[PDB]
Amino acid sequence: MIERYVEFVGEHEIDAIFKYAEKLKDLSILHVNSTAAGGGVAEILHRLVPLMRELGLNAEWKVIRGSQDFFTVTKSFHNALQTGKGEIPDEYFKIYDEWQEINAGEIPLDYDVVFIHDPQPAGLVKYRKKGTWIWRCHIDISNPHPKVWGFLRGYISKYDGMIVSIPEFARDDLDIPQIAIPPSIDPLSPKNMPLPQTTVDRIVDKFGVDRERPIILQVSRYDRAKDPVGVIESFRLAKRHVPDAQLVYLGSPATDDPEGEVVYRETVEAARGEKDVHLLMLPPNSHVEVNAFQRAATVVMQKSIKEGFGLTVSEALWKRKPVIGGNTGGIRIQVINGVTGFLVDSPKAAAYYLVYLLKNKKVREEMGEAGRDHVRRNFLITQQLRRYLMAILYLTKRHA
Ligand SMILES: OC[C@@H]1O[C@H](O)[C@@H](O)[C@H](O)[C@@H]1O
Repeated sequence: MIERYVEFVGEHEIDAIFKYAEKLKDLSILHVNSTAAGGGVAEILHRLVPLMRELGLNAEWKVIRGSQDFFTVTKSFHNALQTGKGEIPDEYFKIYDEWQEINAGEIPLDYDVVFIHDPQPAGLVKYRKKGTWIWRCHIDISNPHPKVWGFLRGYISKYDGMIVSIPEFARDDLDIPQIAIPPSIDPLSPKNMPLPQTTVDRIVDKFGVDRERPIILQVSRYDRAKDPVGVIESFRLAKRHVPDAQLVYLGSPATDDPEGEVVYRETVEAARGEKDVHLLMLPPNSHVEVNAFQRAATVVMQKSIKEGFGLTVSEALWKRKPVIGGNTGGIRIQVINGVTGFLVDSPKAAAYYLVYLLKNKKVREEMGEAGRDHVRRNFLITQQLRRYLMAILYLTKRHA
């Protein structure tokens, strides 16, 4: 598999990966996160952990378990860290700590390297043996709720190091190494692989979307952070000027996200009257269906209020789609304003750029080529893999 990436990134990146992998042959590595079920962290680890194994690394991946209440508490911590807002009962921290204890009993932690992904398992460091512990933060912690952050920083300060997706998430109030490594797409995964036009046509038609007219696509959960209501608004404002245009909102549920409906109803409401709005809800691991819709799209949106990175952006740029992205978090390192897409602070701004891109075919096409090249140079899985191997070599040598 790893030799297949030379086509994209060249022989020098691949040789470096082998050289780093050689130095790490005798370390065991554990990844712990909140879901294998699909999207985001699971989607990365489903490609990344097997690549680590192909390079001869003893890499394992274990998923924590919880009650509906546990995921209620962790979803509230997530929103509180990203928005700086929310009322957090004292009971939330007790539920959290109790489910750390339960998982610690059921997950062996005797590894040379332990990667803990995101806040849900951060408390497992209480039960650490003598290996190197790395907190992999996927979310925006730039301006967090002081009580939720104060609590979490209690655990984070005990790690050997920490990975954030962009430098802007690095914390002034931590002394441990903070390394900025963005997530990545696998260009050979079912999400990103080339499809024949037949496959694209099949899937777009199946869902009752007109292939012969322009499609505006957002791939995202029905989550307030992705602002589905604001996407509909953007589309409604643009639709006056581009009457042939259709909106497809392609959502899926998340194992650690119980707050996934009512927003759907609000979205349905904001959609009422417009027949060219398609609010789709697909199973997780509908990767080829997402692929098809991204290739079918004329313009892609990721109009997030908050976003750690937004893999949906690089997925669209790779397929040569311009992206209108929320001016926030890791969207800003993928969407280079006027080059790979446009950054927006409101639905009204999004509408202006929707009409611009739909009226300017050569500009759209150029932006798409610049998007793919920007992802080829920055956001492919071999770069993330190479930088992870370097972080492990760096931090294990500091630990020992
Ligand atoms: O640790 C939280 C995780 O964050 C990712 O961005 C997201 O794709 C997953 O659905 C999950 O919520």
